[PDB]
Amino acid sequence: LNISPDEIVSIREQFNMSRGVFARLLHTSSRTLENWEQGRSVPNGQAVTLLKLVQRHPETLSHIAEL
Amino acid sequence: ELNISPDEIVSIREQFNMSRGVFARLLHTSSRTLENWEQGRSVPNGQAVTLLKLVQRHPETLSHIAEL
Repeated sequence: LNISPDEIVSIREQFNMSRGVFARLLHTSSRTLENWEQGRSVPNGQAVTLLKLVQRHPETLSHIAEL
Repeated sequence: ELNISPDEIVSIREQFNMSRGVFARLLHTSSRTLENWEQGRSVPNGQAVTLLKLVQRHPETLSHIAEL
C-alpha cells in the first residue's frame, strides 16, 4: 500500500547491495530507484508490492533472476 | 526485458480461479486496468510484469502478496 523513501533504502540495506545492483535484480532502472529512494517520485502500486515482497521474502530476488 | 502476453495474464488468473477484481486488488490495480492488460489494449508497467511472471511461475507468491 505505502512505503517511504527511507524504507525503500532500508530494504536494499538488508541485502547489503548498492542501488544499481538491487535495481538490476528488480528489473528496474537504477535511476528510477534513485528517484524513489530520494523522494522525488512515488513508486507505482506494483513496485511497492514488489519491494515489500522482497523485503519479507528475500528468496524472491533469486526467483526473479531465473525468470 | 521481461514480457508477458495478454493471454498469459488471463491464464494465470484462471489458474488461480480468481475473479478479475480480486486478482486486480491483489496486484493493487483496478479490474478495468487488468482488463486492458488481458485484452492487450495496454501492456503492464515493468514491475507489474515482474509480479505477474513471479505469480505465474511461483504460485505461492500470491499468498505472500496477500499478506503484505
